[PDB]
Amino acid sequence: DFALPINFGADIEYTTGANSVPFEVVTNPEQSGINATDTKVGKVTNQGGQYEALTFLLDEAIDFSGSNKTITMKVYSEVAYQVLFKLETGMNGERANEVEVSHSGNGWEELSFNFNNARNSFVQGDDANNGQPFVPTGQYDEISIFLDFAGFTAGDFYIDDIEQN
Ligand SMILES: OC[C@H]1O[C@@H](O[C@@H]2[C@@H](O)[C@H](O[C@@H]3[C@@H](O)[C@H](O)O[C@H](CO)[C@H]3O)O[C@H](CO)[C@H]2O)[C@H](O)[C@@H](O)[C@@H]1O
Repeated sequence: DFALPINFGADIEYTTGANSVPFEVVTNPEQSGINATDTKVGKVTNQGGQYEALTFLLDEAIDFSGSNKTITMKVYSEVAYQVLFKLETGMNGERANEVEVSHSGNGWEELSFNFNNARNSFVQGDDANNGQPFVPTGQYDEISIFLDFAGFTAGDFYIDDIEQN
């Protein structure tokens, strides 16, 4: 039931990782622009940790064996920063990989993470491969969303409609 596509507030039994930043499903406080029909959204509370992530353990792995390698997600920010969508190590040990895009800071933005242009996630002692291009082809059950990737911005942000296409 906690599988893509994720639209929060449908009595979703979400599962977060041990080190996840606070997350909770809240009535949409910005029923505005691109997300005006959404009545419930995900409230992400950054604490100002440099690489702090919202981490979900999915009931069903995302399958990247096909040509549908693009994850889209609505994100609300009034601050311009980088957003990272990260696949942690897959079900079969598939390499952790990520796409970094910009949020222009204009409230609700549809961000597009095309894993055709993914790179190897930082792993300690893997200098040769860290940040090298990579296209996932495997099954990934653990996803990590970084608001203000590599920055220290703290505060409440909103997230909804994580989908594969
Ligand atoms: O990539 C440049 C930079 O990367 C740093 O490594 C971070 C990882 O530490 C981070 O790991 C996440 C945790 O910080 C978070 O709290 O939990 C989740 C899962 O439990 C982790 O994925 O992930 C990001 C993105 O892949 C990495 O960049 C290096 O430590 C640093 O030396 C390097 O400069």
